[PDB]
Amino acid sequence: PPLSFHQEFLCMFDSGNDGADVGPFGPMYHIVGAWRLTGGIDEETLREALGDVVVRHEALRTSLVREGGTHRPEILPAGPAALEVRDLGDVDESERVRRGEELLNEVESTGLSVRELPLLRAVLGRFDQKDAVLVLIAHHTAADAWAMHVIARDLLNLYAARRGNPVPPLPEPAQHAEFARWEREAAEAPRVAVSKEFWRKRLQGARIIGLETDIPRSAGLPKGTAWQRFAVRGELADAVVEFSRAAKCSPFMTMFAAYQVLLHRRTGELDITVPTFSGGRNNSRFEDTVGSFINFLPLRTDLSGCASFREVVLRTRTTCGEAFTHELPFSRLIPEVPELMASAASDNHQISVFQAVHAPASEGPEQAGDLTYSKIWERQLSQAEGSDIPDGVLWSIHIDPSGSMAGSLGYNTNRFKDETMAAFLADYLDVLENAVARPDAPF
Ligand SMILES: OC[C@H]1O[C@@](CO)(O[C@H]2O[C@H](CO)[C@@H](O)[C@H](O)[C@H]2O)[C@@H](O)[C@@H]1O
Ligand SMILES: OC[C@H](O)c1ccc2ccccc2c1
Repeated sequence: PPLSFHQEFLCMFDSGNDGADVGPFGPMYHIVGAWRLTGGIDEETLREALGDVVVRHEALRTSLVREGGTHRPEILPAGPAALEVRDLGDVDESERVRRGEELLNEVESTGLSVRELPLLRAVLGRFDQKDAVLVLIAHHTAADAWAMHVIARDLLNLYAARRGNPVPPLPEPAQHAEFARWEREAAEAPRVAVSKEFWRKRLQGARIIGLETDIPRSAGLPKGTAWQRFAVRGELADAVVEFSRAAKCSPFMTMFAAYQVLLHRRTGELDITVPTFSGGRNNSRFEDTVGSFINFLPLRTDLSGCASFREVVLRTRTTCGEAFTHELPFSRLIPEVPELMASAASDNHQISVFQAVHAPASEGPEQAGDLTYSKIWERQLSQAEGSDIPDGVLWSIHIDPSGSMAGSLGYNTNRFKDETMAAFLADYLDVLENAVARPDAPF
Protein backbone atom coordinates (compact mmCIF):
# COMPACT_ATOMS: atom_id res chain seq x y z
CA PRO A 1 0.00 0.00 0.00
CA PRO A 2 1.03 3.67 -0.37
CA LEU A 3 1.14 6.07 2.52
CA SER A 4 -2.29 7.37 3.41
CA PHE A 5 -2.98 11.08 3.11
CA HIS A 6 -2.71 11.26 6.86
CA GLN A 7 0.70 9.55 6.78
CA GLU A 8 1.72 12.00 4.01
CA PHE A 9 0.67 14.81 6.31
CA LEU A 10 3.00 13.32 8.98
CA CYS A 11 5.89 13.17 6.48
CA MET A 12 5.69 16.93 6.31
CA PHE A 13 6.44 16.89 10.02
CA ASP A 14 9.16 14.30 9.80
CA SER A 15 12.55 14.82 11.38
CA GLY A 16 14.44 13.99 8.18
CA ASN A 17 17.28 11.44 8.38
CA ASP A 18 19.88 13.31 10.43
CA GLY A 19 20.89 11.44 13.55
CA ALA A 20 18.00 11.36 15.94
CA ASP A 21 15.13 8.87 16.12
CA VAL A 22 12.29 11.30 16.84
CA GLY A 23 9.09 12.72 15.48
CA PRO A 24 6.19 10.85 14.00
CA PHE A 25 8.07 7.91 12.52
CA GLY A 26 10.08 7.67 15.73
CA PRO A 27 9.24 5.37 18.69
CA MET A 28 7.58 8.00 20.90
CA TYR A 29 4.78 8.79 18.43
CA HIS A 30 2.22 6.49 20.00
CA ILE A 31 -1.29 6.58 21.44
CA VAL A 32 -2.52 4.83 24.63
CA GLY A 33 -5.89 3.59 25.84
CA ALA A 34 -6.63 2.44 29.39
CA TRP A 35 -9.66 0.44 30.48
CA ARG A 36 -10.81 -0.52 33.92
CA LEU A 37 -11.66 -4.24 33.87
CA THR A 38 -14.10 -5.82 36.36
CA GLY A 39 -14.10 -9.61 36.53
CA GLY A 40 -11.65 -12.46 36.76
CA ILE A 41 -9.07 -12.60 33.98
CA ASP A 42 -7.44 -15.59 32.27
CA GLU A 43 -4.19 -13.89 31.30
CA GLU A 44 -3.15 -16.69 28.87
CA THR A 45 -6.37 -16.36 26.98
CA LEU A 46 -6.22 -12.58 26.97
CA ARG A 47 -2.73 -12.81 25.57
CA GLU A 48 -4.04 -15.14 22.80
CA ALA A 49 -6.88 -12.67 22.08
CA LEU A 50 -4.29 -9.91 21.63
CA GLY A 51 -2.61 -12.11 19.01
CA ASP A 52 -6.01 -12.55 17.33
CA VAL A 53 -6.48 -8.77 17.30
CA VAL A 54 -3.20 -8.17 15.55
CA VAL A 55 -3.92 -10.89 13.03
CA ARG A 56 -7.36 -9.31 12.45
CA HIS A 57 -6.08 -5.81 11.61
CA GLU A 58 -3.37 -5.37 8.96
CA ALA A 59 -2.60 -1.83 10.13
CA LEU A 60 -1.25 -3.31 13.37
CA ARG A 61 1.20 -5.32 11.26
CA THR A 62 2.14 -2.55 8.84
CA SER A 63 5.65 -1.40 9.59
CA LEU A 64 7.00 1.81 8.05
CA VAL A 65 10.60 1.73 7.00
CA ARG A 66 12.91 4.57 5.89
CA GLU A 67 13.13 4.40 2.15
CA GLY A 68 15.24 7.16 0.60
CA GLY A 69 13.73 10.32 2.04
CA THR A 70 10.26 8.88 2.68
CA HIS A 71 8.67 5.85 4.39
CA ARG A 72 7.50 2.61 2.80
CA PRO A 73 4.66 0.52 4.24
CA GLU A 74 5.10 -3.19 4.55
CA ILE A 75 2.42 -5.56 5.78
CA LEU A 76 4.08 -8.24 7.96
CA PRO A 77 2.89 -11.53 9.45
CA ALA A 78 1.76 -11.12 13.08
CA GLY A 79 4.53 -11.69 15.59
CA PRO A 80 4.29 -13.63 18.90
CA ALA A 81 1.30 -12.82 21.09
CA ALA A 82 2.70 -10.94 24.09
CA LEU A 83 1.29 -9.56 27.33
CA GLU A 84 3.02 -7.98 30.27
CA VAL A 85 1.28 -8.30 33.61
CA ARG A 86 1.95 -6.33 36.77
CA ASP A 87 0.55 -6.83 40.30
CA LEU A 88 -0.31 -3.23 41.35
CA GLY A 89 -1.50 -4.16 44.79
CA ASP A 90 -4.80 -4.70 46.57
CA VAL A 91 -5.21 -1.17 47.92
CA ASP A 92 -8.00 1.31 48.51
CA GLU A 93 -9.81 2.74 45.47
CA SER A 94 -8.09 6.12 45.42
CA GLU A 95 -4.70 4.42 45.54
CA ARG A 96 -5.81 2.14 42.69
CA VAL A 97 -6.63 5.19 40.61
CA ARG A 98 -3.21 6.68 41.41
CA ARG A 99 -1.17 3.52 40.73
CA GLY A 100 -3.20 3.09 37.57
CA GLU A 101 -2.30 6.60 36.39
CA GLU A 102 1.34 5.98 37.17
CA LEU A 103 1.26 2.80 35.12
CA LEU A 104 -0.31 4.66 32.19
CA ASN A 105 2.33 7.34 32.40
CA GLU A 106 5.08 4.75 32.59
CA VAL A 107 3.84 2.96 29.51
CA GLU A 108 3.47 6.24 27.57
CA SER A 109 7.03 7.17 28.57
CA THR A 110 8.43 4.05 26.82
CA GLY A 111 9.17 3.71 23.09
CA LEU A 112 7.48 1.60 20.42
CA SER A 113 9.26 1.45 17.04
CA VAL A 114 7.30 1.66 13.79
CA ARG A 115 10.14 0.03 11.87
CA GLU A 116 9.30 -3.47 13.12
CA LEU A 117 6.64 -5.37 15.02
CA PRO A 118 5.05 -5.06 17.47
CA LEU A 119 3.03 -1.97 16.65
CA LEU A 120 0.67 -2.68 19.60
CA ARG A 121 1.63 -3.60 23.12
CA ALA A 122 -0.47 -4.44 26.19
CA VAL A 123 0.26 -4.10 29.87
CA LEU A 124 -2.24 -5.47 32.39
CA GLY A 125 -2.10 -3.99 35.88
CA ARG A 126 -4.01 -6.19 38.30
CA PHE A 127 -5.12 -4.90 41.70
CA ASP A 128 -6.81 -8.08 42.77
CA GLN A 129 -8.45 -11.09 41.22
CA LYS A 130 -11.44 -9.11 39.91
CA ASP A 131 -10.08 -5.55 39.33
CA ALA A 132 -7.48 -4.47 36.76
CA VAL A 133 -6.41 -1.68 34.44
CA LEU A 134 -5.65 -2.71 30.86
CA VAL A 135 -3.24 -0.45 28.98
CA LEU A 136 -2.86 -0.60 25.22
CA ILE A 137 -0.28 1.41 23.36
CA ALA A 138 -0.06 1.55 19.56
CA HIS A 139 2.11 3.48 17.11
CA HIS A 140 0.07 6.53 16.25
CA THR A 141 0.78 5.99 12.50
CA ALA A 142 -1.20 2.72 12.88
CA ALA A 143 -4.06 3.84 15.14
CA ASP A 144 -6.12 6.89 16.11
CA ALA A 145 -8.39 7.14 19.18
CA TRP A 146 -11.35 5.64 17.42
CA ALA A 147 -9.14 2.70 16.38
CA MET A 148 -8.10 2.09 20.01
CA HIS A 149 -11.78 1.59 20.91
CA VAL A 150 -12.18 -0.76 18.02
CA ILE A 151 -9.08 -2.69 19.31
CA ALA A 152 -10.42 -2.95 22.86
CA ARG A 153 -13.92 -3.94 21.66
CA ASP A 154 -12.45 -6.63 19.40
CA LEU A 155 -10.01 -7.85 22.03
CA LEU A 156 -12.51 -8.42 24.78
CA ASN A 157 -14.93 -9.98 22.32
CA LEU A 158 -12.31 -12.44 21.04
CA TYR A 159 -11.23 -13.18 24.61
CA ALA A 160 -14.81 -13.99 25.60
CA ALA A 161 -15.31 -16.29 22.63
CA ARG A 162 -12.08 -18.18 23.48
CA ARG A 163 -13.36 -18.48 27.07
CA GLY A 164 -16.60 -19.92 25.65
CA ASN A 165 -18.68 -16.97 26.91
CA PRO A 166 -21.52 -15.93 24.58
CA VAL A 167 -20.76 -12.78 22.61
CA PRO A 168 -22.17 -11.36 19.43
CA PRO A 169 -20.08 -12.10 16.35
CA LEU A 170 -17.69 -9.40 15.15
CA PRO A 171 -18.25 -7.75 11.76
CA GLU A 172 -15.65 -8.51 9.06
CA PRO A 173 -13.55 -5.32 9.13
CA ALA A 174 -12.28 -3.39 6.12
CA GLN A 175 -8.49 -3.10 6.20
CA HIS A 176 -6.77 0.26 6.29
CA ALA A 177 -5.17 -0.44 2.89
CA GLU A 178 -8.65 -0.49 1.42
CA PHE A 179 -9.28 2.91 2.95
CA ALA A 180 -6.02 4.17 1.50
CA ARG A 181 -7.17 3.11 -1.95
CA TRP A 182 -10.60 4.61 -1.49
CA GLU A 183 -9.55 8.08 -0.24
CA ARG A 184 -7.33 8.47 -3.33
CA GLU A 185 -10.15 7.33 -5.56
CA ALA A 186 -12.47 9.78 -3.80
CA ALA A 187 -9.99 12.61 -4.21
CA GLU A 188 -10.28 12.50 -8.04
CA ALA A 189 -14.03 13.26 -8.01
CA PRO A 190 -15.45 16.42 -9.61
CA ARG A 191 -16.74 17.53 -6.13
CA VAL A 192 -13.09 17.98 -5.08
CA ALA A 193 -12.44 20.75 -7.58
CA VAL A 194 -15.21 22.91 -6.13
CA SER A 195 -13.78 22.32 -2.66
CA LYS A 196 -10.19 23.22 -3.66
CA GLU A 197 -11.52 26.47 -5.14
CA PHE A 198 -13.51 27.14 -1.96
CA TRP A 199 -10.35 26.69 0.13
CA ARG A 200 -8.00 28.61 -2.17
CA LYS A 201 -10.25 31.62 -1.59
CA ARG A 202 -11.31 31.00 1.99
CA LEU A 203 -7.67 30.71 3.09
CA GLN A 204 -6.25 33.44 0.85
CA GLY A 205 -3.70 35.36 2.93
CA ALA A 206 -4.26 32.96 5.80
CA ARG A 207 -1.43 31.93 8.17
CA ILE A 208 -1.90 29.38 10.93
CA ILE A 209 -1.37 31.33 14.11
CA GLY A 210 2.04 30.85 15.68
CA LEU A 211 2.70 30.88 19.38
CA GLU A 212 5.96 32.43 20.54
CA THR A 213 8.23 29.80 22.02
CA ASP A 214 10.37 30.28 25.15
CA ILE A 215 13.30 28.44 23.69
CA PRO A 216 14.12 28.99 20.03
CA ARG A 217 14.23 26.21 17.50
CA SER A 218 17.93 26.90 16.79
CA ALA A 219 18.83 26.16 20.44
CA GLY A 220 18.75 22.55 19.30
CA LEU A 221 17.55 21.16 22.59
CA PRO A 222 16.58 17.48 22.56
CA LYS A 223 13.10 16.61 21.44
CA GLY A 224 10.60 15.89 24.18
CA THR A 225 6.86 16.26 24.66
CA ALA A 226 5.21 17.04 28.01
CA TRP A 227 1.48 16.70 28.74
CA GLN A 228 -0.30 18.78 31.30
CA ARG A 229 -3.54 17.01 32.07
CA PHE A 230 -6.73 18.47 33.48
CA ALA A 231 -10.40 17.84 34.02
CA VAL A 232 -12.93 20.54 33.42
CA ARG A 233 -14.71 21.00 36.77
CA GLY A 234 -18.31 19.69 36.77
CA GLU A 235 -20.05 23.04 37.35
CA LEU A 236 -18.00 24.47 34.47
CA ALA A 237 -18.58 21.52 32.15
CA ASP A 238 -22.33 21.65 32.89
CA ALA A 239 -22.29 25.38 32.00
CA VAL A 240 -20.52 24.67 28.69
CA VAL A 241 -22.87 21.82 27.80
CA GLU A 242 -25.91 23.87 28.72
CA PHE A 243 -24.74 27.00 26.86
CA SER A 244 -24.04 24.93 23.78
CA ARG A 245 -27.42 23.21 23.78
CA ALA A 246 -29.17 26.58 24.04
CA ALA A 247 -26.95 28.26 21.43
CA LYS A 248 -27.46 25.25 19.14
CA CYS A 249 -23.67 24.74 18.86
CA SER A 250 -21.50 21.80 19.88
CA PRO A 251 -19.46 21.83 23.07
CA PHE A 252 -16.35 21.63 20.80
CA MET A 253 -17.34 24.89 19.02
CA THR A 254 -17.79 26.59 22.38
CA MET A 255 -14.37 25.40 23.65
CA PHE A 256 -12.66 26.31 20.41
CA ALA A 257 -14.29 29.78 20.48
CA ALA A 258 -12.91 30.35 23.95
CA TYR A 259 -9.45 29.32 22.62
CA GLN A 260 -9.79 31.89 19.83
CA VAL A 261 -10.68 34.52 22.43
CA LEU A 262 -7.61 33.48 24.46
CA LEU A 263 -5.36 33.74 21.38
CA HIS A 264 -6.78 37.18 20.65
CA ARG A 265 -5.85 38.45 24.12
CA ARG A 266 -2.35 37.04 23.78
CA THR A 267 -1.53 37.73 20.08
CA GLY A 268 -3.79 40.72 19.33
CA GLU A 269 -4.81 38.90 16.12
CA LEU A 270 -8.43 39.15 14.85
CA ASP A 271 -8.03 36.97 11.76
CA ILE A 272 -7.45 33.64 13.54
CA THR A 273 -6.57 30.42 11.70
CA VAL A 274 -6.22 27.37 13.94
CA PRO A 275 -6.19 23.76 12.76
CA THR A 276 -8.11 20.99 14.40
CA PHE A 277 -8.09 17.28 13.69
CA SER A 278 -11.34 15.96 12.29
CA GLY A 279 -12.12 12.29 12.91
CA GLY A 280 -11.81 11.58 9.21
CA ARG A 281 -14.31 8.71 9.44
CA ASN A 282 -17.33 10.08 7.60
CA ASN A 283 -17.39 6.84 5.54
CA SER A 284 -19.00 4.24 7.82
CA ARG A 285 -17.66 1.33 5.74
CA PHE A 286 -14.53 1.92 7.87
CA GLU A 287 -15.98 2.22 11.38
CA ASP A 288 -14.60 -1.24 12.29
CA THR A 289 -11.20 -0.37 10.76
CA VAL A 290 -7.97 0.09 12.60
CA GLY A 291 -5.84 2.85 11.16
CA SER A 292 -5.19 6.51 11.77
CA PHE A 293 -7.89 8.46 9.93
CA ILE A 294 -7.69 11.87 11.57
CA ASN A 295 -7.32 14.91 9.31
CA PHE A 296 -5.60 18.23 9.83
CA LEU A 297 -8.28 20.84 9.18
CA PRO A 298 -7.70 24.60 9.14
CA LEU A 299 -10.43 26.68 10.77
CA ARG A 300 -10.25 30.37 9.86
CA THR A 301 -12.48 32.78 11.76
CA ASP A 302 -12.69 36.53 11.58
CA LEU A 303 -13.24 37.88 15.08
CA SER A 304 -13.28 41.53 14.05
CA GLY A 305 -16.31 43.36 15.34
CA CYS A 306 -17.59 40.58 17.61
CA ALA A 307 -19.66 42.19 20.36
CA SER A 308 -19.81 39.11 22.61
CA PHE A 309 -18.68 35.58 23.29
CA ARG A 310 -21.96 34.40 21.77
CA GLU A 311 -21.03 36.05 18.43
CA VAL A 312 -17.63 34.33 18.50
CA VAL A 313 -19.27 30.92 18.99
CA LEU A 314 -21.67 31.63 16.11
CA ARG A 315 -18.93 32.63 13.68
CA THR A 316 -17.07 29.52 14.80
CA ARG A 317 -20.13 27.44 14.06
CA THR A 318 -20.29 28.92 10.60
CA THR A 319 -16.60 28.22 10.02
CA CYS A 320 -16.82 24.62 11.20
CA GLY A 321 -19.91 23.96 9.13
CA GLU A 322 -18.32 25.07 5.87
CA ALA A 323 -15.01 23.43 6.81
CA PHE A 324 -16.56 20.04 7.37
CA THR A 325 -18.76 20.49 4.30
CA HIS A 326 -15.71 21.08 2.12
CA GLU A 327 -13.21 18.97 4.05
CA LEU A 328 -10.21 17.78 2.02
CA PRO A 329 -7.36 15.54 3.06
CA PHE A 330 -4.88 18.15 4.14
CA SER A 331 -2.08 16.90 1.88
CA ARG A 332 -4.41 17.72 -1.05
CA LEU A 333 -5.46 21.09 0.39
CA ILE A 334 -2.06 22.47 1.32
CA PRO A 335 -0.81 22.77 -2.25
CA GLU A 336 -3.56 25.34 -2.96
CA VAL A 337 -2.39 27.53 -0.05
CA PRO A 338 1.31 26.80 0.43
CA GLU A 339 2.13 29.75 2.77
CA LEU A 340 -0.51 28.63 5.26
CA MET A 341 2.24 27.01 7.42
CA ALA A 342 4.93 29.77 7.48
CA SER A 343 5.12 30.04 11.30
CA ALA A 344 5.46 26.29 11.82
CA ALA A 345 9.21 26.12 11.27
CA SER A 346 10.02 29.59 12.42
CA ASP A 347 12.80 29.90 14.91
CA ASN A 348 10.63 31.46 17.60
CA HIS A 349 7.09 30.27 16.98
CA GLN A 350 5.20 26.98 16.73
CA ILE A 351 1.68 26.25 15.61
CA SER A 352 -1.02 24.92 17.91
CA VAL A 353 -3.82 22.54 17.25
CA PHE A 354 -7.08 22.45 19.16
CA GLN A 355 -9.03 19.17 18.96
CA ALA A 356 -11.82 17.12 20.34
CA VAL A 357 -11.09 13.40 20.54
CA HIS A 358 -13.25 11.39 18.13
CA ALA A 359 -14.23 8.12 19.82
CA PRO A 360 -17.30 5.87 19.95
CA ALA A 361 -19.87 7.21 22.39
CA SER A 362 -20.50 5.03 25.39
CA GLU A 363 -22.89 5.48 28.25
CA GLY A 364 -21.08 3.71 31.06
CA PRO A 365 -19.54 0.26 31.57
CA GLU A 366 -19.66 -2.17 28.66
CA GLN A 367 -19.92 -5.95 28.85
CA ALA A 368 -18.18 -8.66 26.86
CA GLY A 369 -18.77 -12.15 28.11
CA ASP A 370 -17.92 -12.33 31.80
CA LEU A 371 -16.04 -8.99 31.84
CA THR A 372 -17.16 -5.49 32.31
CA TYR A 373 -14.97 -2.72 30.96
CA SER A 374 -14.96 1.04 30.83
CA LYS A 375 -12.58 3.54 29.28
CA ILE A 376 -10.43 5.75 31.46
CA TRP A 377 -10.59 9.34 30.13
CA GLU A 378 -9.85 11.49 33.14
CA ARG A 379 -6.13 11.39 33.89
CA GLN A 380 -5.05 14.02 36.27
CA LEU A 381 -1.42 13.00 36.50
CA SER A 382 0.61 15.07 34.14
CA GLN A 383 3.67 13.84 32.31
CA ALA A 384 7.13 15.21 31.62
CA GLU A 385 8.07 13.05 28.68
CA GLY A 386 5.25 11.26 26.93
CA SER A 387 3.87 10.70 23.46
CA ASP A 388 5.54 12.75 20.82
CA ILE A 389 3.98 15.86 19.27
CA PRO A 390 5.82 16.15 15.96
CA ASP A 391 6.27 19.94 16.02
CA GLY A 392 3.78 22.09 17.88
CA VAL A 393 1.30 22.48 20.68
CA LEU A 394 -1.74 20.28 21.10
CA TRP A 395 -4.91 21.01 23.04
CA SER A 396 -7.00 17.90 23.19
CA ILE A 397 -10.36 17.50 24.91
CA HIS A 398 -12.56 14.43 25.22
CA ILE A 399 -16.15 15.39 25.83
CA ASP A 400 -18.22 12.65 27.45
CA PRO A 401 -21.99 12.33 26.83
CA SER A 402 -22.40 12.67 30.58
CA GLY A 403 -20.96 16.15 29.99
CA SER A 404 -17.58 15.64 31.74
CA MET A 405 -14.40 16.74 29.98
CA ALA A 406 -10.88 15.39 30.16
CA GLY A 407 -8.15 17.49 28.59
CA SER A 408 -4.46 17.74 27.81
CA LEU A 409 -2.14 20.50 26.82
CA GLY A 410 0.90 18.92 25.16
CA TYR A 411 4.00 20.76 24.08
CA ASN A 412 7.64 20.30 23.15
CA THR A 413 9.92 20.70 26.12
CA ASN A 414 12.74 21.81 23.77
CA ARG A 415 10.59 24.87 22.93
CA PHE A 416 8.32 25.71 25.92
CA LYS A 417 8.93 25.91 29.68
CA ASP A 418 6.47 23.98 31.88
CA GLU A 419 5.43 27.09 33.81
CA THR A 420 4.59 28.96 30.60
CA MET A 421 2.10 26.31 29.58
CA ALA A 422 0.62 25.93 33.04
CA ALA A 423 -0.20 29.67 32.89
CA PHE A 424 -1.49 29.26 29.35
CA LEU A 425 -3.84 26.47 30.47
CA ALA A 426 -4.97 28.37 33.54
CA ASP A 427 -5.71 31.42 31.28
CA TYR A 428 -7.67 29.21 28.99
CA LEU A 429 -9.83 27.83 31.76
CA ASP A 430 -10.45 31.35 33.13
CA VAL A 431 -11.49 32.62 29.68
CA LEU A 432 -13.80 29.68 29.17
CA GLU A 433 -15.43 30.22 32.54
CA ASN A 434 -16.10 33.97 32.11
CA ALA A 435 -17.27 33.36 28.58
CA VAL A 436 -20.06 30.88 29.42
CA ALA A 437 -20.97 32.72 32.64
CA ARG A 438 -21.57 35.88 30.57
CA PRO A 439 -21.90 34.87 26.91
CA ASP A 440 -23.72 38.08 25.94
CA ALA A 441 -21.56 40.54 27.86
CA PRO A 442 -19.73 43.16 25.76
CA PHE A 443 -15.93 43.02 25.41
O1 LIG B 1 -6.78 13.81 24.79
C1 LIG B 1 -7.86 13.95 25.75
C2 LIG B 1 -7.64 12.99 26.92
O2 LIG B 1 -7.58 11.61 26.46
C3 LIG B 1 -6.45 10.89 27.00
C4 LIG B 1 -6.84 9.53 27.60
O3 LIG B 1 -5.73 8.65 27.74
O4 LIG B 1 -5.38 10.78 26.07
C5 LIG B 1 -5.66 10.41 24.74
O5 LIG B 1 -5.52 11.56 23.92
C6 LIG B 1 -4.19 12.12 23.92
C7 LIG B 1 -4.12 13.33 22.97
O6 LIG B 1 -4.59 12.91 21.69
C8 LIG B 1 -3.14 11.09 23.49
O7 LIG B 1 -1.82 11.64 23.56
C9 LIG B 1 -3.21 9.86 24.38
O8 LIG B 1 -2.37 8.83 23.84
C10 LIG B 1 -4.64 9.34 24.39
O9 LIG B 1 -4.71 8.29 25.35
C11 LIG B 1 -5.87 11.89 27.98
O10 LIG B 1 -4.65 11.57 28.68
C12 LIG B 1 -6.31 13.32 27.60
O11 LIG B 1 -6.43 14.28 28.65
O1 LIG C 1 -3.23 13.21 17.23
C1 LIG C 1 -2.61 14.33 16.56
C2 LIG C 1 -1.08 14.30 16.74
O2 LIG C 1 -0.82 14.19 18.16
C3 LIG C 1 -0.42 15.42 16.07
C4 LIG C 1 0.15 15.25 14.81
C5 LIG C 1 0.80 16.28 14.14
C6 LIG C 1 0.88 17.55 14.71
C7 LIG C 1 1.52 18.61 14.04
C8 LIG C 1 1.59 19.87 14.63
C9 LIG C 1 1.01 20.07 15.88
C10 LIG C 1 0.36 19.02 16.54
C11 LIG C 1 0.28 17.76 15.95
C12 LIG C 1 -0.33 16.70 16.63
